[PDB]
Amino acid sequence: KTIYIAGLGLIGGSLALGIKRDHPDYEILGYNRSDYSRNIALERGIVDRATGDFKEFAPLADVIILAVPIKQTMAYLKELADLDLKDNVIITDAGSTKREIVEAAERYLTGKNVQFVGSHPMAGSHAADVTLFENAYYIFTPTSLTKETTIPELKDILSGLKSRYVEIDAAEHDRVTSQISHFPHLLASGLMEQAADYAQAHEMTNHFAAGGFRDMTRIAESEPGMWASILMTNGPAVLDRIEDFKKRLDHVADLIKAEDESAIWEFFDNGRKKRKEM
Amino acid sequence: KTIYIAGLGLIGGSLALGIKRDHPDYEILGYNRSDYSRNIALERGIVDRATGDFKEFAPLADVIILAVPIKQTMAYLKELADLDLKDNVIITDAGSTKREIVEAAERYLTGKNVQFVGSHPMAGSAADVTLFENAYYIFTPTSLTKETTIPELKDILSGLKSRYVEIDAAEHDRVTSQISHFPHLLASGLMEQAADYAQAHEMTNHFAAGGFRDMTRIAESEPGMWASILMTNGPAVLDRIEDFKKRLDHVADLIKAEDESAIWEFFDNGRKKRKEMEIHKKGGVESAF
Repeated sequence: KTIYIAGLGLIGGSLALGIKRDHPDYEILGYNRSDYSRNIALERGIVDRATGDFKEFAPLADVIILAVPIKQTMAYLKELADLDLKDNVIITDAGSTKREIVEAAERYLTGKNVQFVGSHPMAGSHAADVTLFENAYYIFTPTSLTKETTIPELKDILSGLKSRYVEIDAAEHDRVTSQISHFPHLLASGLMEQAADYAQAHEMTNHFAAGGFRDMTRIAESEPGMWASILMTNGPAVLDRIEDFKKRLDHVADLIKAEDESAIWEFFDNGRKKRKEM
Repeated sequence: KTIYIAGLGLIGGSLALGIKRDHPDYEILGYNRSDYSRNIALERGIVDRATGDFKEFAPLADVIILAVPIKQTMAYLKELADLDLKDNVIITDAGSTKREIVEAAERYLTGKNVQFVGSHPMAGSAADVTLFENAYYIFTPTSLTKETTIPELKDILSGLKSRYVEIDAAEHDRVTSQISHFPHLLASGLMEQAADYAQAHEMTNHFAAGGFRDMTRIAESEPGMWASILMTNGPAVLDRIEDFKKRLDHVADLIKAEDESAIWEFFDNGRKKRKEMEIHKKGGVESAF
């Protein structure tokens, strides 16, 4: 079997190793525009054959995994629709958002005898390391282009990831990830943005900050590009969390203005319980 | 010296040990309205003589440290105004908010003959002489703060191994609100939001990962303390709320505008700042729970 992985970055590289783990007879083809990193993946043998010309290996792959930024993923989906691929080949994504990518794939590959399903492999705590996806969720999002045999096949191909499979509607995935990941990042960056500006007029901001602030802002220190692209392709859900969050803030603001201490007390107590309720 | 600590909690307890640490000759008098913990403070050696009546040991103290809740702290400042205290006695608290406590102290104790200064000892890293190590012990000078007040305390509290710093009570609240009080409100608000959201989206609890947990951990702290903190630091927290709301609206504008580059800027600014302010090597606790 031949697998074409477009990406070879952190995600694409780890997916590569993870697949070889218990499938050392598969031919792994990779694509990467940067020469430098493409050659590294060739020494370390992350992939067998590589190219800087996406369409070069597309036609000879039984399964295609797009592991590049969301924007590039949809571009390649459309671009894949015009090449002559293998009959009924399996193609997947790797994006943090699902909805839009799935629509793009249905719009361009519908009518072309291909197999497609959405994919979101949630990484770990973090150069590929086959360990990256262990015990984390590998999420499948069914698409009109998903054939009843598509997912079972990938589950076998990806067994080396030691990941935990789950399937969910694309739209729901976006709503859920918005609530516990995308909106959270937005708040982190926002808090930091806030505290830094404030440090300018209140210089001790830089000195009194402690563990709470540190934990409230770490994810703010993460690759910008990817998070900008995520907010772009999941704006509706994130906008709804923003509007909902503002109301919650006004509610607490009201309570303070109303000097209602028992209410604020209940406010935090409910937070502590729910935090433990898991 | 006769040192009197009103609370026997984590803070009052640890303040007891840390003080005795470099002053084994000091007499530590304690108060706590709970017969039980008081007796754990004795067998354990923490203090040397305890009581359940605040007004008992007050008169024979050379320094009074109030380690009870914020409102309870102001009630005592008022009660101490009528007690007969050792002439020139030194009094402080340990509240996480400072402005109102100071106005309380000045309102009641002015004219009397005592020295008062605000205190806010932050935690580091039951009763731990280790709590405040290399953590900021904040002093907020008051009109009743005598030129000898802070130095005397600096010496007495030498055993805490803290980092003394002085600041206006109002600046303290503004700053603690920005790096703790509001951040705590955000963590509780987010937990609440996601919790209500899980009701209609079951995967919410499962997909939640490290990021979310770091963001909502502190929402697990003592409600009473935080309800009271927000109550005595309302002006600062409200302003953060208003400022934050505008920031959220901006980003929401950028999203509606499909301005991916401006959004890149937002997230890049955020990373850049946490990096430059070296927040990663920060640590400890602004409010010893």
